[PDB]
Amino acid sequence: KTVFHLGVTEADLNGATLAIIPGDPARVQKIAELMDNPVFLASHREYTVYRAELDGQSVVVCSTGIGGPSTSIAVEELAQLGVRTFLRVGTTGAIQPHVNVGDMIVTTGSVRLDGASLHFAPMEFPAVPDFDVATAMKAAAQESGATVHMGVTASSDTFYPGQERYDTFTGRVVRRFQGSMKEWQDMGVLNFEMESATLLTMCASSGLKAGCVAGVIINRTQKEIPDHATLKETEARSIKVVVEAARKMLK
Amino acid sequence: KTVFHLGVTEADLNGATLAIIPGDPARVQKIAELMDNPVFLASHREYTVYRAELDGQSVVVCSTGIGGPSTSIAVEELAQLGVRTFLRVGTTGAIQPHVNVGDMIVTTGSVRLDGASLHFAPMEFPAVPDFDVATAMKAAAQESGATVHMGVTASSDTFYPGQERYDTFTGRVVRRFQGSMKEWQDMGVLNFEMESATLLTMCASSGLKAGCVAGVIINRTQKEIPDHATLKETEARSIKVVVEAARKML
Repeated sequence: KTVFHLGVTEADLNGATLAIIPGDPARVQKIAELMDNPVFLASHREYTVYRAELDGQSVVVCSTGIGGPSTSIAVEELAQLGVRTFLRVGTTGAIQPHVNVGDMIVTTGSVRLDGASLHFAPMEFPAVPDFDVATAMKAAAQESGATVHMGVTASSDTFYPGQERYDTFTGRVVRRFQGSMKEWQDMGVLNFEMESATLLTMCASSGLKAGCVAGVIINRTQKEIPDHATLKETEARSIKVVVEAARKMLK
Repeated sequence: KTVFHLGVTEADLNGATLAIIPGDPARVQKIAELMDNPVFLASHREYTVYRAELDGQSVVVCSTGIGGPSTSIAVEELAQLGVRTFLRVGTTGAIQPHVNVGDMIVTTGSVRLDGASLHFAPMEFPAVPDFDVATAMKAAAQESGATVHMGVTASSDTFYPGQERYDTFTGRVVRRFQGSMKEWQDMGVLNFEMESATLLTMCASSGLKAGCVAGVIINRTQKEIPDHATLKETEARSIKVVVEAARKML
């Protein structure tokens, strides 16, 4: 009926069983407006919640905030309200030279460099998406005309040392993460982000269907600064694609 | 100069080397207004940033969002802009029956049930506050008239299974956390929250001073529910305390 953080009721969702979950609350309205009859439901913390209609079916759009902990609350409370399918959308940097700005990445599995995933399953468990959601996201991404990469994402509880960034206050990275970016590159890992391991582990171990798609807005290996136009296009394409993937999931 | 998430420059901080860091962006203005000349600087995602003046010195107030990952970004970027002291304030539940709603908890150490702390130090490293900050928080808390508890806090990357909550969609708690609340209770742990292990480990291993103070708004072992008035009073007291603790640090 009611939940602790999101500030919405089951009735507010109008029967929605699918949610699109961007990280940034400011993206929620933009995603909702790509669909029919978008309606603002609530805003509390990093959780801005909208409802809309896609081919006549109710869909929820709910922001997650940054990182696994924030995400885990949103996913749990949406599930309490009857949501069973979760589509993560965002933009990301790439760490493979062959991945270009404007390409899309659909995560087939996540390196669990997080903590919240361990609150749902031990480390041996794979942070893997639902096959139907990954399939729908691949299809929507390819149909957009983008170049699409299916592969592993490294999911870090930090933006800085866990992504082996040295341009920081201390300039230090803990032993665990020293040399780690080259390690992941050599293992074929496509990109870093900060929520997929928690999202995918939590869902795959809880009877929920989840997947992640993202537009590439920077490549860590390519200093060339992308153009504002290509970036705007990439942001817009990522949410168009996640909406099309949701359409493919509706039953 | 320029930071990636907070949307502020070093110049915006007007020389501040101390930040008060609540979790909820909505608390930021409320803290800032207890000080002189509060000014809104920026808002992006869960990061709302104000500057103010305390006894003639610039102070920053910056929300952190929920959880260690979100907190770690804020702390790092504030440190890039010259901030060296971080005072966490909030409200919390308690897991010890002797801790009452309205009491204050000052964290002396955190059980590291998070992941972000491990991005700064291996698990053997203690998630411990700066002694001066914890001392200032204790003093400010006592001076407010509150009953104060110094002790260990369990810092969880989740609100639900990591705090051994079963009233959930699956009703399941992973093996690691089954029985864990009783375990921490028997070890004298005062409360659960979701950011302190990351904050304290990050700061203690990076040459930054940090501490945490929180007003108790519910007790998990008690059936009594606090009215809306007691909650507001506890929230108001918690931020009054953190500003007075900041005064003591400056």
